[PDB]
Amino acid sequence: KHTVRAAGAVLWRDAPATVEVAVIHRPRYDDWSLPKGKLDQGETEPVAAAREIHEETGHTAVLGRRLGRVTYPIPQGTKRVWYWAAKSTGGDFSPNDEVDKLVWLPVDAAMDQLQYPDDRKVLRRFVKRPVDTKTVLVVRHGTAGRRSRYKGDDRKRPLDKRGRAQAEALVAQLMAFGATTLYAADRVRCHQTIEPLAQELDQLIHNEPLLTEEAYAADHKAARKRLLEIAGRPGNPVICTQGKVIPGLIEWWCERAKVRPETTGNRKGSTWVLSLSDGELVGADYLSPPDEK
Ligand SMILES: Nc1ncnc2c1ncn2[C@@H]1O[C@H](COP(=O)(O)OP(=O)(O)OP(=O)(O)O)[C@@H](O)[C@H]1O
Ligand SMILES: Nc1ncnc2c1ncn2[C@@H]1O[C@H](COP(=O)(O)OP(=O)(O)OP(=O)(O)O)[C@@H](O)[C@H]1O
Ligand SMILES: [Mg+2]
Repeated sequence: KHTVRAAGAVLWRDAPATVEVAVIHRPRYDDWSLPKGKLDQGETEPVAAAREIHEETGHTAVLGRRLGRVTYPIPQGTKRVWYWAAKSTGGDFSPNDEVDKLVWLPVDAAMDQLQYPDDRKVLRRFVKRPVDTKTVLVVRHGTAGRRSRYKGDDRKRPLDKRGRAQAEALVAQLMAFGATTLYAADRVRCHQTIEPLAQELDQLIHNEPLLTEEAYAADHKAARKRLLEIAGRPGNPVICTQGKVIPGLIEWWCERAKVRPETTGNRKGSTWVLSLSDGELVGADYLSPPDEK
């Protein structure tokens, strides 16, 4: 009944399924499995997955597509593990008492090495779609108090204390996907959400008047074409906008690409990870706000 939250990865490298994936052995359990671990206080699942990859395998990585959820019973209640595809960006494994072996295997061989049926289902998802993906990160701005009850939008209303903390927490989450470039709708609260990331990257935030609530309602087509324009540029863009805009854009793109999101939501501080392969949408993964389950 109590849930223990964890995250892990299919860590891959170049040798389509030409790639090799990492499978680890743990002496405590005598098991062969995918790297994973429990979320620390304040972490979200992507942050934990990236950290655990580095701690268990020695590799840095960039997360891509989400690969589903595993649950199993434990004395504490239920363990829940979300998985990501993760491209290695280098490193070296050193055997130790917690993880004593790491093998790099083609997917078919890794399938045989993995002992847990639900790890094998994660690996089957991994191979269903391309893995060398670029990433568009669509973020609903953080909490920013409430609009006045007179009909309309407020341009300058800032994040509240909670929302500032969400913005700070988003840095590690968005970095986990290799965010490179920053865009925000023409509202203060949208810029403030990604300001911490902007400081981390030392990047400017490109202002997007076409992506506000009012602009989307006046001209949804221009908003859609702007999203595609941004997505088409080199790098992995973060686009921070508003609640009336995101569901429509995501639904539209998923529908025309025939992509099924495994989770849905639209909470302030949430992120949609849109995975692209040669311009085609291949994944749409809704991440909860950093301070919500
Ligand atoms: N995918 C799985 N399906 C079913 N049982 C599993 C799975 N992974 C591990 N187990 C079992 O559950 C028990 C706890 O293993 P688990 O990997 O959750 O422990 P842990 O030490 O808390 O690891 P972690 O730090 O990776 O979260 C072990 O006996 C293990 O064999
Ligand atoms: N005065 C208002 N006029 C029009 N819509 C409103 C008004 N107040 C609330 N809403 C609706 O409620 C939603 C949430 O409003 P709230 O004031 O909680 O947050 P918000 O910071 O404005 O959110 P967002 O920028 O994502 O729209 C809005 O997206 C809008 O749909
Ligand atoms: Mg572990």
